Amino acid sequence: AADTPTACCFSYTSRQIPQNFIADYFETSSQCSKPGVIFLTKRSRQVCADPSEEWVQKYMSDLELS
Amino acid sequence: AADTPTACCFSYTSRQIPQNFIADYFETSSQCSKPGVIFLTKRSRQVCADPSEEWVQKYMSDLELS
Ligand SMILES: [K+]
Ligand SMILES: [K+]
Repeated sequence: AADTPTACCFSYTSRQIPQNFIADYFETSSQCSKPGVIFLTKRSRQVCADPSEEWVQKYMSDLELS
Repeated sequence: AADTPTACCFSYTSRQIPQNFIADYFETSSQCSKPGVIFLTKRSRQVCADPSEEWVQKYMSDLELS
């Protein structure tokens, strides 16, 4: 779809999510005031995270290279 | 939940949704650049709409008074 809500982050998790919790991720629209990475856990919980944090660039890379 | 994505509207539907399509609604965070009403249809499609439009204030009222 399209013309439909877009997810935005207004706060970032403060602590590193354990990596084996992570099932997927995506980056939030550039239309959002903040840059965001939303991780999806295995229980399908969505979690906002700061793209400029080392551990999140880690998790993104590991996810992409598999 | 909380610390999790928030829905934002960046465009509004251009045409009035038929009222019998509507199943629910909510208003988007004041943190979003735009004011928004998101209608949920019976097929669970989410639809962004302009709160300053007469027909959407209509639909909100009708939904609340039932
Ligand atoms: K921006
Ligand atoms: K605002």
